[PDB]
Amino acid sequence: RLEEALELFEEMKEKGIVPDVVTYTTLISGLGKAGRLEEALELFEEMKEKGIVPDVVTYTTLISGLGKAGRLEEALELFEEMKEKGIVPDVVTYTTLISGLGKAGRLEEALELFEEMKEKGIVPDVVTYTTLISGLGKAGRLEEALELFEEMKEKGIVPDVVTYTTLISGLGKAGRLEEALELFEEMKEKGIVPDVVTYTTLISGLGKAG
Repeated sequence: RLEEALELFEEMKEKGIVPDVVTYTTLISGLGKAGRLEEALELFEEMKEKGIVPDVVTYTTLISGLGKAGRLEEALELFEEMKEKGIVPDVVTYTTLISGLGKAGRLEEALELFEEMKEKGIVPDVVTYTTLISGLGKAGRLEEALELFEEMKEKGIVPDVVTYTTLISGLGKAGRLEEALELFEEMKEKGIVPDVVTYTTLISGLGKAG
């Protein structure tokens, strides 16, 4: 029903009536959910133009959309602008930003955001942990990924196949076959299905030993 809502919004505009901030919030939110990001960006810029101040929901919506879009620099601009204007981000914003950062191999910036969100008492997702551990793993930083794995384990967050695959592959590469094996059995305990990579790494490591 977003077409009708927009139609009514423009018709409202035409009769020389100034919309409430709630209207902009609702429209931006709806267009955001609808995956119509560009229009929401238009509405946002219009909203900024009339001197109207946007709510947290608008910011989180736009940042999420840009994050999915891969336009990380803009999402960062919006994040900073959001912080300066005294708005407190929620878990979702940090999650999307760290996801994108990890994807772009900007690992230490993602670490900064993880620590910063840890400071403000935000609780990370399994997604955040897996993103960070995978990214750290691809970067050859196995020890930090191990620290993070233990930390993740302690807080009762359950890892998935990707984290195990990454850690096992890295351990195998490091020649720590026994550890990789207990990780293999531990991943067997929780019933996750291993990847061909894990099997080939393990078989190769075993092959070198005997």
